[PDB]
Amino acid sequence: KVFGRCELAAAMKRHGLDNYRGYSLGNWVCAAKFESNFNTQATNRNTDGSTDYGILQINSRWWCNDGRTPGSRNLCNIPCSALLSSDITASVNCAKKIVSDGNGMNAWVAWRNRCKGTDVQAWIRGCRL
Ligand SMILES: C[N+](C)(C)CCO
Ligand SMILES: C[N+](C)(C)CCO
Ligand SMILES: [Cl-]
Ligand SMILES: [Cl-]
Ligand SMILES: [Cl-]
Ligand SMILES: [Cl-]
Ligand SMILES: [Cl-]
Ligand SMILES: [Cl-]
Ligand SMILES: [Cl-]
Ligand SMILES: [Cl-]
Ligand SMILES: [Cl-]
Ligand SMILES: [Cl-]
Ligand SMILES: [Cl-]
Ligand SMILES: [Cl-]
Ligand SMILES: [Cl-]
Ligand code: NA
Ligand code: NA
Ligand code: NA
Ligand code: NA
Ligand code: NA
Repeated sequence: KVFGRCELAAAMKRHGLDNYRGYSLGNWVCAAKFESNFNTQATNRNTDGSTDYGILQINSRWWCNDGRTPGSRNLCNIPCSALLSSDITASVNCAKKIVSDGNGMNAWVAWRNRCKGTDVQAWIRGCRL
Protein backbone atom coordinates (compact mmCIF):
# COMPACT_ATOMS: atom_id res chain seq x y z
CA LYS A 1 0.00 0.00 0.00
CA VAL A 2 1.21 3.49 -0.95
CA PHE A 3 -0.12 5.83 1.75
CA GLY A 4 -1.16 9.39 1.23
CA ARG A 5 0.79 12.00 3.16
CA CYS A 6 -2.00 13.06 5.53
CA GLU A 7 -3.34 9.49 5.59
CA LEU A 8 -0.01 8.26 6.97
CA ALA A 9 0.17 11.12 9.49
CA ALA A 10 -3.24 10.15 10.86
CA ALA A 11 -2.19 6.49 11.10
CA MET A 12 1.04 7.35 12.93
CA LYS A 13 -0.83 9.73 15.23
CA ARG A 14 -3.41 7.17 16.40
CA HIS A 15 -0.64 4.60 16.98
CA GLY A 16 1.03 6.98 19.43
CA LEU A 17 4.03 8.40 17.54
CA ASP A 18 3.35 12.13 18.05
CA ASN A 19 5.98 13.46 20.48
CA TYR A 20 7.11 9.88 21.19
CA ARG A 21 10.52 10.29 22.86
CA GLY A 22 10.25 14.00 22.03
CA TYR A 23 9.91 13.56 18.24
CA SER A 24 7.03 15.55 16.74
CA LEU A 25 4.75 13.83 14.23
CA GLY A 26 6.34 15.69 11.32
CA ASN A 27 9.69 13.98 11.94
CA TRP A 28 8.07 10.54 11.50
CA VAL A 29 6.25 11.51 8.29
CA CYS A 30 9.38 13.06 6.75
CA ALA A 31 11.42 9.94 7.57
CA ALA A 32 8.91 7.62 5.90
CA LYS A 33 8.76 9.78 2.77
CA PHE A 34 12.50 9.57 2.19
CA GLU A 35 12.90 5.98 3.41
CA SER A 36 9.97 4.30 1.64
CA ASN A 37 8.11 6.90 -0.46
CA PHE A 38 5.04 5.97 1.65
CA ASN A 39 5.05 2.39 0.24
CA THR A 40 4.54 -0.34 2.85
CA GLN A 41 6.06 -2.91 0.46
CA ALA A 42 9.45 -1.18 0.09
CA THR A 43 12.56 -3.35 0.50
CA ASN A 44 16.24 -2.66 -0.12
CA ARG A 45 19.25 -4.98 0.21
CA ASN A 46 22.35 -3.73 2.04
CA THR A 47 25.95 -4.42 1.08
CA ASP A 48 26.51 -6.62 4.17
CA GLY A 49 23.59 -8.91 3.26
CA SER A 50 20.95 -7.48 5.60
CA THR A 51 17.68 -6.06 4.25
CA ASP A 52 15.59 -2.98 5.09
CA TYR A 53 11.82 -3.55 5.28
CA GLY A 54 8.65 -1.52 5.10
CA ILE A 55 7.48 2.02 5.69
CA LEU A 56 10.41 2.99 7.93
CA GLN A 57 12.95 0.62 6.27
CA ILE A 58 13.71 -1.41 9.39
CA ASN A 59 16.96 -3.39 9.13
CA SER A 60 17.14 -7.18 9.61
CA ARG A 61 20.68 -6.73 11.03
CA TRP A 62 19.19 -5.94 14.44
CA TRP A 63 15.41 -5.69 14.54
CA CYS A 64 13.61 -8.50 12.65
CA ASN A 65 14.15 -12.02 11.32
CA ASP A 66 14.24 -13.03 7.66
CA GLY A 67 16.33 -16.23 7.92
CA ARG A 68 18.97 -14.90 5.51
CA THR A 69 21.06 -12.45 7.61
CA PRO A 70 23.63 -14.73 9.30
CA GLY A 71 24.49 -13.75 12.85
CA SER A 72 21.80 -11.08 13.05
CA ARG A 73 19.44 -10.19 15.89
CA ASN A 74 15.63 -10.10 16.21
CA LEU A 75 15.22 -7.45 18.93
CA CYS A 76 11.62 -6.68 17.86
CA ASN A 77 10.70 -10.42 17.91
CA ILE A 78 8.90 -10.26 14.58
CA PRO A 79 9.33 -11.71 11.08
CA CYS A 80 10.56 -9.05 8.67
CA SER A 81 7.59 -9.84 6.38
CA ALA A 82 5.24 -8.52 9.08
CA LEU A 83 6.79 -5.07 8.50
CA LEU A 84 5.39 -5.02 4.93
CA SER A 85 1.68 -5.17 5.85
CA SER A 86 -0.89 -2.54 4.91
CA ASP A 87 -1.47 -2.11 8.67
CA ILE A 88 1.47 -0.16 10.14
CA THR A 89 1.05 -1.50 13.69
CA ALA A 90 4.07 -3.83 13.52
CA SER A 91 6.42 -1.19 12.08
CA VAL A 92 5.26 1.41 14.61
CA ASN A 93 5.80 -0.94 17.55
CA CYS A 94 9.27 -1.82 16.30
CA ALA A 95 10.03 1.84 15.54
CA LYS A 96 9.32 2.76 19.18
CA LYS A 97 11.93 0.30 20.45
CA ILE A 98 14.43 1.55 17.86
CA VAL A 99 14.06 5.22 18.78
CA SER A 100 14.49 4.46 22.50
CA ASP A 101 17.80 2.61 21.90
CA GLY A 102 20.12 5.56 22.54
CA ASN A 103 20.73 7.29 19.19
CA GLY A 104 17.17 8.55 18.82
CA MET A 105 15.96 9.10 15.29
CA ASN A 106 19.57 9.16 14.02
CA ALA A 107 19.14 5.40 13.58
CA TRP A 108 17.32 6.33 10.34
CA VAL A 109 20.09 7.60 8.05
CA ALA A 110 17.58 9.33 5.77
CA TRP A 111 16.18 11.24 8.77
CA ARG A 112 19.58 12.51 9.91
CA ASN A 113 20.52 13.54 6.36
CA ARG A 114 17.23 14.94 5.02
CA CYS A 115 14.81 15.76 7.90
CA LYS A 116 16.88 16.60 10.99
CA GLY A 117 16.79 20.32 11.75
CA THR A 118 14.37 21.19 8.92
CA ASP A 119 10.81 22.55 9.12
CA VAL A 120 9.20 19.14 9.65
CA GLN A 121 5.80 20.64 10.55
CA ALA A 122 5.16 21.24 6.84
CA TRP A 123 4.70 17.47 6.43
CA ILE A 124 1.53 17.51 8.56
CA ARG A 125 0.24 20.91 7.41
CA GLY A 126 -3.43 20.74 6.48
CA CYS A 127 -4.02 17.20 7.75
CA ARG A 128 -7.13 16.02 9.60
CA LEU A 129 -5.48 14.48 12.67
C1 LIG B 1 22.74 0.02 18.62
N1 LIG B 1 22.61 -1.10 17.70
C2 LIG B 1 21.24 -1.19 17.21
C3 LIG B 1 23.50 -0.89 16.58
C4 LIG B 1 22.97 -2.33 18.38
C5 LIG B 1 22.05 -2.57 19.58
O1 LIG B 1 22.54 -3.64 20.35
C1 LIG C 1 6.83 19.25 2.54
N1 LIG C 1 6.37 19.05 1.17
C2 LIG C 1 6.08 20.34 0.57
C3 LIG C 1 7.43 18.42 0.41
C4 LIG C 1 5.20 18.18 1.16
C5 LIG C 1 3.88 18.96 1.28
O1 LIG C 1 3.70 19.42 2.59
CL1 LIG D 1 2.20 -1.28 -2.10
CL1 LIG E 1 -3.71 11.56 2.49
CL1 LIG F 1 -7.02 2.53 16.60
CL1 LIG G 1 10.12 17.47 17.94
CL1 LIG H 1 5.53 18.28 13.48
CL1 LIG I 1 9.17 -0.29 8.30
CL1 LIG J 1 22.17 -16.95 12.16
CL1 LIG K 1 17.50 -11.41 19.20
CL1 LIG L 1 10.48 -15.20 11.96
CL1 LIG M 1 -2.60 1.58 9.58
CL1 LIG N 1 16.67 11.83 21.24
CL1 LIG O 1 19.70 0.60 14.33
CL1 LIG P 1 -1.87 22.69 10.25
NA1 NA Q 1 4.42 13.96 -0.25
NA1 NA R 1 17.59 3.32 4.63
NA1 NA S 1 17.74 -10.65 11.87
NA1 NA T 1 18.33 -19.44 8.19
NA1 NA U 1 13.49 24.58 11.08
